[PDB]
Amino acid sequence: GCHVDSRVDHLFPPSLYIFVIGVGLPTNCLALWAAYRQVQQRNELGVYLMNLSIADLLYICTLPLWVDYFLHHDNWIHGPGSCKLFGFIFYTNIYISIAFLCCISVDRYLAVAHPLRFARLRRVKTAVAVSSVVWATELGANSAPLFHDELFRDRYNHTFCFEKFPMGWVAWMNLYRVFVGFLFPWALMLLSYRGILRAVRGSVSTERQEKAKIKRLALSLIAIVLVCFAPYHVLLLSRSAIYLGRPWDCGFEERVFSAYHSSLAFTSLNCVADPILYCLVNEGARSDVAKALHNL
Repeated sequence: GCHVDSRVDHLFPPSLYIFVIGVGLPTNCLALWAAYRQVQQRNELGVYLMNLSIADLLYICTLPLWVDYFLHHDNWIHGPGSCKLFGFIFYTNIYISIAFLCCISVDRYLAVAHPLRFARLRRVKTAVAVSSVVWATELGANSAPLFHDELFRDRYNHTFCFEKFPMGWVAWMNLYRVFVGFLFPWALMLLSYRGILRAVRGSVSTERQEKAKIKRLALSLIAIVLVCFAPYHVLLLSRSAIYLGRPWDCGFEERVFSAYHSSLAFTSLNCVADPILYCLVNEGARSDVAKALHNL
């Protein structure tokens, strides 16, 4: 194909992943503990929180190898099977996370906007069922690359993993990624939080300060998801709109490593955003975490 390189590609993703590991590992562990406490209190939300934490923790444990993958100018010296498993986890966990945020959002809409109703949908058993369904659907829909070539070895000092420059099947995989793993779940998240705010408007028992607080929190959730995941999918839709565009007439070296890899690294910040946004800002979850740290 056409060779590409970037100098900053070497630097920024590794340090960003070091911060992601060193911060999001203990924070996601603590969020998992708080989620388990919520599950023990017959709460339908903790089980989703449990999956989210889990979906991030696996991702975190995948990251070290990509660190070695990056600081070596894209040189994989750890094998094909490791490439398959670790690339699958790395590229699929972010969509699993987006799906679980959507599930949390819908649960909140059903609880706040429509109380006194849909009690069957707000059980722990139904939450386990939908968690199994989302894990199956996400792991099976994104298992397309597992049945194709693992890596590529272009001899410009590169050795690749779950990506080939240029890039058939990966194009439509990218289109599905962008449209039905980002825009659809994000549309549901936005619509449900708009519903929550409209329901909160008419709350007599809620004073004005708390409505503003809820609005700031909901907007922060939507905005942080968008800012973390939008650059990667924008570049991915642009690159997949040119591989199904002018075919085999593509010079995208000025925008391959820099754009793509900086943006994947920047997508990894969602794994540290979720523990802070869904556990550490709430008072009760912090009380539970303080109880956990009192023991140790």
